Amino acid sequence: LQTKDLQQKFYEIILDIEQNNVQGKTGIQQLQKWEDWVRWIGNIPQYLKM
Repeated sequence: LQTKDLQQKFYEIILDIEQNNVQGKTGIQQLQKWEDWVRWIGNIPQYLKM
């Protein structure tokens, strides 16, 4: 199929986007923000893979 895979990707940004809330209900947003700081270094040559 073409919809399964095509949607199989976007369907992943729905479960990871909702977690941002579940990890902040008990006033612990930092819980998911922990390693999140790495987002700053999200430009390394990891996309092209040396």
